[PDB]
Amino acid sequence: TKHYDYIAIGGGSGGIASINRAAMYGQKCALIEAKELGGTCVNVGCVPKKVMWHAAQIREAIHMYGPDYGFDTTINKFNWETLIASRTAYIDRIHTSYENVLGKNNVDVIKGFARFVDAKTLEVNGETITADHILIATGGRPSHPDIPGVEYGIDSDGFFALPALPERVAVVGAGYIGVELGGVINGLGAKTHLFEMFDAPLPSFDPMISETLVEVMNAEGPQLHTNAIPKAVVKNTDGSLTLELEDGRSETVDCLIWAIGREPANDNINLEAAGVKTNEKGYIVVDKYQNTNIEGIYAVGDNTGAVELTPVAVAAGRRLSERLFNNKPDEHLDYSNIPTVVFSHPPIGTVGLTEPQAREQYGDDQVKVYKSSFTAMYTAVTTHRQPCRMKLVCVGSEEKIVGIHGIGFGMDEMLQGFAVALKMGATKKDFDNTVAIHPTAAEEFVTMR
Amino acid sequence: KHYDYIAIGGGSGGIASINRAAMYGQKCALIEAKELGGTCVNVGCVPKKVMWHAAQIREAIHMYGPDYGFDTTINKFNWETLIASRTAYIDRIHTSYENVLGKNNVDVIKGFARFVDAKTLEVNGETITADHILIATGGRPSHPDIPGVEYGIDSDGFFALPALPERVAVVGAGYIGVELGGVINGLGAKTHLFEMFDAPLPSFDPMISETLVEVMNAEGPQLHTNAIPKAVVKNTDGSLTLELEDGRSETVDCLIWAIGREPANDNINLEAAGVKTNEKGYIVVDKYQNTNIEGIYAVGDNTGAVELTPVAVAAGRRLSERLFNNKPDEHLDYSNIPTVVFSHPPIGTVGLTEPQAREQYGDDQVKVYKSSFTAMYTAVTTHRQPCRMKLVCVGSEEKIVGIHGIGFGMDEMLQGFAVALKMGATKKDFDNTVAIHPTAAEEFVTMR
Ligand SMILES: Cc1cc2nc3c(=O)[nH]c(=O)nc-3n(C[C@H](O)[C@H](O)[C@H](O)COP(=O)(O)OP(=O)(O)OC[C@H]3O[C@@H](n4cnc5c(N)ncnc54)[C@H](O)[C@@H]3O)c2cc1C
Ligand SMILES: Cc1cc2nc3c(=O)[nH]c(=O)nc-3n(C[C@H](O)[C@H](O)[C@H](O)COP(=O)(O)OP(=O)(O)OC[C@H]3O[C@@H](n4cnc5c(N)ncnc54)[C@H](O)[C@@H]3O)c2cc1C
Ligand SMILES: NC(=O)c1ccc[n+]([C@@H]2O[C@H](COP(=O)([O-])OP(=O)(O)OC[C@H]3O[C@@H](n4cnc5c(N)ncnc54)[C@H](O)[C@@H]3O)[C@@H](O)[C@H]2O)c1
Ligand SMILES: NC(=O)c1ccc[n+]([C@@H]2O[C@H](COP(=O)([O-])OP(=O)(O)OC[C@H]3O[C@@H](n4cnc5c(N)ncnc54)[C@H](O)[C@@H]3O)[C@@H](O)[C@H]2O)c1
Repeated sequence: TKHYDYIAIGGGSGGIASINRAAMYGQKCALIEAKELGGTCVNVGCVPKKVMWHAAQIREAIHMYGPDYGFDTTINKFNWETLIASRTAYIDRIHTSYENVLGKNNVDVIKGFARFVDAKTLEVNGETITADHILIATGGRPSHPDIPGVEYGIDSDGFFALPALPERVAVVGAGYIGVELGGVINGLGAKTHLFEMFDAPLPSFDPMISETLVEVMNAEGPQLHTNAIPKAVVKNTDGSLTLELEDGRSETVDCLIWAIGREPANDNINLEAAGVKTNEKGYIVVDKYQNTNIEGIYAVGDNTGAVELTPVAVAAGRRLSERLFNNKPDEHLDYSNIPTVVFSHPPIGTVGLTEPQAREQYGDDQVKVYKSSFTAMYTAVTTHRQPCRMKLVCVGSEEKIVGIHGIGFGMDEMLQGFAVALKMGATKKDFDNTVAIHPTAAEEFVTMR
Repeated sequence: KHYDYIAIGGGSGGIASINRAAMYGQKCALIEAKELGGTCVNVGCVPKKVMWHAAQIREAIHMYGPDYGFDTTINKFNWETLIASRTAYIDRIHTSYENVLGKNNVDVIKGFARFVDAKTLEVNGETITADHILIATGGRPSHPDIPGVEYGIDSDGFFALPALPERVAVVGAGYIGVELGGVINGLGAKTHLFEMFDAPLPSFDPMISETLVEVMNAEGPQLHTNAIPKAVVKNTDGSLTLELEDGRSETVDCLIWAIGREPANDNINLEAAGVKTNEKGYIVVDKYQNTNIEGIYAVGDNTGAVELTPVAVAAGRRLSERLFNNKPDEHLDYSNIPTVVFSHPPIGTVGLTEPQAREQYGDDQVKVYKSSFTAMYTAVTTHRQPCRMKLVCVGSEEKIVGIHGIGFGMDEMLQGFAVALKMGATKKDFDNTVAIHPTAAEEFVTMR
């Protein structure tokens, strides 16, 4: 058997962040990945989605806004194969960068699917390896509905494997992934329909965000269908698929994408053998320091049920290696006020409490909301004017800012800075005392009246 | 007629100060010779940004779209459509401005005002009088004193251009020169940029100058440093040949002076009010925007302070707070003002440059963090562009005194960081925040 100080199961965001930090303090480490390095983030998530988002932004420039700025252009050809080759080449160069860094840090990368032989032993490819500290960073995977014809839909992994852009696409589920892919496919030219079980897209976000998003979509696509509850998917005689809803609505398309949630990938690794406890949903239960109930086994990232975001798996994975191997016994991630950007059309940025949450937690007379609404300047000189709505949720006399939300051009790059100030306990007067930068969407948050 | 407060100038400073004064029950009049909005709405920040968004759309089509798979033909670029669309936007902004002043009960008087004495103004033959008078007259383009200077235009002339010239020389590679040069180059003209010093943006942090030289060497405009024009010859065919002191020469169709601005404080008879000006013609003001004469104040570009719209607005609303809302110490802190240059790519900077930080605190005390990466949007193209960022820290606590960057995203990311900088953030504050992925911005909280 080969023995290691630390082994990670999963070469995704959690797994790579922690192994490299531990390695960096002299721990002899092994990282085991069953598929490609970079996990979901690099291969079927964050990086390919944002290259697909920029491609959509380019077509809308050529085709929607360019006209009104005076450019008459013909798109002679949209070569999907060229987009997918540039996207894929870039991900192969990121794979090298990672192998390079794991290599300079002496981590042994093992490609195979690890299973637990007992609390301290893992078998991978018939070989048996052991360590004193094992990190399970297996992530998660797409959920699928138990309905007839479910097997005719693909999920977001199948989207990144698409050979061609289908002319008619239905995305079922309007959380992060359906809103983003719905925005992208729509923007790339396909007739898109977005179905959502509930009465609004992005149901859990602040109401101002969901409402603006409905407005924008009614005007530019995708075509939204709320209260949509999938009954079955019929494969038609000509090869198209008809989605049938419980209430009788139906829609016929060329490609159906299920974007209805992610389940955890914890089921096949023979956890029972190690005795690790998972909850009823199947996530590994961890405490505040990422520990499972078995001493020496940790878990970070999407398999734990925490907010499913790459930076969060990186910071909890990295702080776990600090705590364990660099003598900071209390290091641990603070899971509150974590910023998010949805790469929708237009992009959403949120950190903190939604206004509903603040009125529930603090009471109506304590909650003071500022709201600004304007037209993004990029769309203002065209016939496709688009709203930017922004909101600050404040509490108490001090007007301590407890929530910052915006939907508009600019939201993706503006939020980081404001979330550092939120972490610093900014009050509205702190925002008001900073000179604005003109002309930017950003400056609206420091001149809210 | 008698007023409590009159602003001379309906620009960024004049509008902000008067509407704030009107909120405290004062009787106000705004005087403006030309159009509401000043240099900012009319021939400044707003039409420049529309033009920047035009260049970006053309760069997207023409320079980056083929790598993402879009084979496009720009059949026609119609300059008249863009200008009509831009002009219409600006007429819309002017209607909002009238609307605000009117609801606030401000008298707007269209005319050019002149002092009769410290408390008296003549405008259109009328005499009006007040107890507090703000001079917010801003500045105008400077022009060199050389043979043929009248063949070149300045940034006002740029916004009045009937068509895009085929070949353009921008003389002056500071804020305006670098921003127009990058717009004109991105819109397809053969563009040259001339600067008398050895670097573009020579007072910015060195990392920003160095990175601009690099991208301009790759993508244009064609930069000529240590170049001082000697003369401009107009040719028989109507083109213009720019003659340099060092003998180098360039023949263009259009020349834009972007050599600096000068205060518009001269034909208003300051002498009768006794207000004093400095050697450069700017109105000398104190911390609270007071001139030497009691009852007369000045804000914005005509005082010599940093020429930005946020600054004239901020100083103007704080002056009304001081004067009309009993806040006697209210004033603008002119340190740590954020600035974005809408160059290609945009520059964002707030605080001390690394040279400045090292002089003031000593090498001994300064820690700098740096980041160079490729803009993700350009990474999949054959026109990959750098994105450089720098945090300047002092002390053991690593108090951040400077945040600088050049790259895609810099125009929108800087405002938040500048609040955190204004709150006294240390590098520990930046790194205790979770990153947003994937963004350019997450770089400022993950540097090591
Ligand atoms: C479409 C989509 C878009 C997204 N967009 C964003 C975004 O823009 N911003 C953001 O912050 N987040 C985004 N996310 C979420 C983000 O990608 C994940 O939260 C993040 O990748 C989670 O990291 P992780 O370490 O938990 O696991 P993962 O990155 O999923 O990787 C876990 C690894 O474990 C490996 N593994 C599993 N079992 C074994 C085994 N037994 N042996 C060996 N290897 C094994 C898997 O192959 C996998 O590579 C997106 C996700 C999706 C699906
Ligand atoms: C091309 C260009 C781009 C710029 N871009 C930016 C940018 O992106 N960001 C930024 O923040 N700043 C930018 N600026 C600078 C910004 O426009 C100015 O700093 C700001 O407008 C100055 O405010 P002000 O009130 O001092 O003067 P101004 O805005 O110049 O307004 C002064 C007004 O005074 C009026 N006036 C003058 N004399 C009289 C008189 N005697 N009687 C009556 N009316 C009179 C004038 O008609 C004018 O309207 C730019 C400037 C230029 C030239
Ligand atoms: N930019 C980002 O930060 C980003 C982007 C994409 C994904 N991610 C992460 O991955 C996570 C999982 O994303 P997701 O979108 O798959 O899950 P989700 O829960 O965010 O969205 C699922 C949506 O589909 C709806 N739905 C559920 N069952 C349905 C059904 N039977 N029929 C119709 N609609 C149904 C749900 O109401 C919900 O609105 C995200 O929550 C996020 O944490 C992050
Ligand atoms: N986005 C913004 O914030 C913004 C944008 C544009 C302008 N502004 C403001 O307006 C102010 C004035 O702008 P500006 O760009 O006209 O001037 P500037 O002072 O910024 O730059 C003038 C440049 O021309 C050079 N120069 C001077 N004489 C020269 C000559 N004879 N030949 C060749 N080169 C010569 C100078 O060295 C300098 O580099 C700026 O300081 C800025 O504050 C703000």
